[PDB]
Amino acid sequence: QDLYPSRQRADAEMRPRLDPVVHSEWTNDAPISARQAAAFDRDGYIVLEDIFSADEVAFLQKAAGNLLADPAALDADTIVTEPQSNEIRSIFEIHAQSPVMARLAADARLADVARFLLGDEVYIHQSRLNYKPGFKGREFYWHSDFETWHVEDGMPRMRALSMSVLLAENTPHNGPLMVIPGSHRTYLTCVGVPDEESLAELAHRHGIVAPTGKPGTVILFDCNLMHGSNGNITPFPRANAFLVYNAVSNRLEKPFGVERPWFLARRGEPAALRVERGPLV
Ligand SMILES: [Fe+3]
Repeated sequence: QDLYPSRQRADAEMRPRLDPVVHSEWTNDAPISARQAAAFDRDGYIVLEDIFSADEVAFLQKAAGNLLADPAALDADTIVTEPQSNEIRSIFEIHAQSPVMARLAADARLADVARFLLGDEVYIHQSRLNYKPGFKGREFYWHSDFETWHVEDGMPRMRALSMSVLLAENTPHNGPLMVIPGSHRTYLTCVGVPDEESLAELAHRHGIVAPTGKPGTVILFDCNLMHGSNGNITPFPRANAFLVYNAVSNRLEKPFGVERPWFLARRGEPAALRVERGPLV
């Protein structure tokens, strides 16, 4: 019933993973190589480079800039801010509010990878446009998306993946997203923040890797990969579009816990995203 119980005991447990990581057999029809599929299964993430042209990247950058500079045009429920100061930090449900980001989510070069890896038709569980500025950028502490999606949102199986489309450069120096490769095969229960000893254990066994890339690079990770990021004192901002794909067969149920606002998760009984091909501009 609850295959992945968390926030119930007082102590923390490392339970095994009971879902595949790659939900499809590999063949020459797959949108990715055999080695990339194997890397995903083993590490829980992979990095796609050079899949969008220079113009498409400039287009997506240009577009994100406009969204971020124009909060009057959008649903106030979806905005996240520097409190106080009036600075836009995130925008949820951009895939619904932005015809450009809607088209991004549906691009084959992303959606076909997700349908393969998730071995199913897919829909967006959540989307974000994110801007971490220079000088004053916060850390996001270590967490597993799935642990929250399960407990708070009712996502029942590890059958989803996040896609982070970089829009500003990630150097090693400006708090790029950091992962613990392999951590996706352990479900770490929370007493919802993971605990120091477990975290240390994972990082000692597996190490840390913080993949970088020029704008337009795409970082894909399993829903249960343990990840996070340092702050950023540099003048160089971080900005990405964050897209979470879920298998349609893995639709949300009632939360495995006590309750979460609509813009954080499509609770609905949703339908398959329709893949679009050819360039963006
Ligand atoms: Fe996250």
